[PDB]
Amino acid sequence: QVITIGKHVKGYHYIIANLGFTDGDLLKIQFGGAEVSGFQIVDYDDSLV
Amino acid sequence: NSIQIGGLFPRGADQEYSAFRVGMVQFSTSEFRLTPHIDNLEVANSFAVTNAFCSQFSRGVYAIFGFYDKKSVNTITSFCGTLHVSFITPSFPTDGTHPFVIQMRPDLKGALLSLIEYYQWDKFAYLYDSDRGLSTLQAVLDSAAEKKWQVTAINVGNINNDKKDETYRSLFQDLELKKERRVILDCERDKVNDIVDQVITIGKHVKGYHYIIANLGFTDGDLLKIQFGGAEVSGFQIVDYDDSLVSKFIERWSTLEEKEYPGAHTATIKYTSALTYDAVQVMTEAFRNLRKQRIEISRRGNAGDCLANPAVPWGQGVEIERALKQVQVEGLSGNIKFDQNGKRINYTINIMELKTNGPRKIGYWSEVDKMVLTEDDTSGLEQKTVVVTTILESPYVMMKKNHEMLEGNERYEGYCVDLAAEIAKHCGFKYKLTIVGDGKYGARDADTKIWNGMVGELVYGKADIAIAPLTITLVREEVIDFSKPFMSLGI
Amino acid sequence: NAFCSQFSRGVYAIFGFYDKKSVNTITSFCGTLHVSFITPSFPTDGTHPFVIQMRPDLKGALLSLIEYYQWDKFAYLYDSDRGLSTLQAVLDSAAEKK
Ligand SMILES: NS(=O)(=O)c1cc2c(cc1Cl)N[C@H]([C@H]1C[C@H]3C=C[C@@H]1C3)NS2(=O)=O
Repeated sequence: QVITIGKHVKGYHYIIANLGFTDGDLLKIQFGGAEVSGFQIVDYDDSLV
Repeated sequence: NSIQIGGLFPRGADQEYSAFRVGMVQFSTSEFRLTPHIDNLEVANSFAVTNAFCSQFSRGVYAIFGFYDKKSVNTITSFCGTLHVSFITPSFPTDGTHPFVIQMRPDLKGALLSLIEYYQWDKFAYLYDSDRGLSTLQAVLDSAAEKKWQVTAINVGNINNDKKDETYRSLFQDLELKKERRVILDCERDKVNDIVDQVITIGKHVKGYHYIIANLGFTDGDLLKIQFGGAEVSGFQIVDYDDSLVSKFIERWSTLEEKEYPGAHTATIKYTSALTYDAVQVMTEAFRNLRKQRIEISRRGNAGDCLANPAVPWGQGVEIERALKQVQVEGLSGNIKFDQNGKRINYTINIMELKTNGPRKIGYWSEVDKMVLTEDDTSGLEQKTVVVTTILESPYVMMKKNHEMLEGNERYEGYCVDLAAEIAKHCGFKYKLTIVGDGKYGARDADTKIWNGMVGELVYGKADIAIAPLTITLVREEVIDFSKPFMSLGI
Repeated sequence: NAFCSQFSRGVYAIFGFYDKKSVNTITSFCGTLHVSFITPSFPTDGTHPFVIQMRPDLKGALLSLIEYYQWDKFAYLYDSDRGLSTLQAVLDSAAEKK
């Protein structure tokens, strides 16, 4: 609904309060201009991961 | 009289062929019937167009209806101007005046020039598609040179699919270099639905941008995407849903089964299918009028090779085309008239602007008449030019010597005129400068309390504000209010 | 008529000129019938098979000459009969080099 009403340009700023930050959709507002930060506890770089 | 005709249809024009099948039995059969041999073949390969044309001429039909592409318009004109076979089409209108071609689509170009001159632009970008041709591109550059416009035209149509997510990003970021604001799109509906989605991904539909769609089915494409954006989107319609026969066809069209006619069980319809429907009306009016004048179209022999050396045609087809150019009925586009060549005149195009509730019209444009707005003034909130009363006093408010030539708020000059402009600049309202009638400052009446002058203009609700040399007293605070004092004085 | 007549004659190699209006007809016959066609006319736009063309391209040289003379603002008078590929070409460099 944000991406429909046009609130993801340069200037806005979003913080997601979850643990699976990349578990949701991020292809929508990737190219927007807004900046989006969040948290992870599952790091894909590691060996057993 | 089941009269042999020929039909050309692309592989994928299912809505158009279904609308033709509807219009086939929508009105016919008090008389002559039609014998349609349908060719569901391609249109890009002119060799395939040649094979289909010689096959239907080997059939020896009297008229052929169908589409053409820009790689085939020369072939169709070159064969029909030879063999005198009347050809009728809904596609893009031809460039040169060619004989034996009736073309169902109106002009767009004078309408689009009218729209740009109405919006009063000077500098814009023009994204075009090559495969629809370049006649509008040639037309806008002449008037851009004459009307001192600044056009950045960009070809976009040859871009492949597999890079079709980053090419548009590079394109609009190059448009960000000159900081573009005004875009005219000229594409097919598929390229429109592709480019709107990439705009709405990269975030270019806020308040500030402005888009003009150059098609005929302005609402035939998707508009739920950028309806709530902030950008403003305008386009053109030739199929108006308000009308009687239109809404009759809407109710007829919606109630049909999707399985029998694909793409039919919707609310709206394509303008191409609409012109395909009106084409049957024209084509049946033709053979109606030839039985009115009782002219026999007896071929009286077979046809043969299309490569006959030299081939010799038959001029009753010239009379067929002559009676075709005199057809004047009413249809989904409205009235129709033809020229001496087969091009359509006497049409009307509605100007359609997108709003929050949805699309709406603001005016029409005719074949000769320019843009006539329909005075749809739904602006419920107009900032009223507020009432400012004062009186002539030097150097507070003074006349100018050239007041008759000038107008209104320009006529007055002084300390108070300069002050009121500062107040309106800080407060953002509109104002009109007025004069008190009786020429007094104002006091109350004995025994009736009738405040005259500049007092009663504010007490009795006549005037709205008074920037003027007025003195704060005791007897004036009870009826009006004063700000903090701005200039001191004495007796 | 001429092309069908000479392929009925059984030609092994077709040569001739073309204008802007017959270019699709000849490339559409030659892509089907697989006959080698040779021309001095204007070059095409899309990569079509079986068409050899002696007239070289121009647009790179003309853009290089504009960059050498170091221009920004000019007029461009064109004729349509030879084609519009150069007109489509110089507008993109106008979009880039402002
Ligand atoms: N020197 S003068 O008469 O033109 C003049 C007189 C006045 C001015 C400003 C000027 Cl320039 N503003 C004051 C206001 C400022 C503040 C203090 C009182 C009022 C609030 N009122 S005033 O005393 O009426």
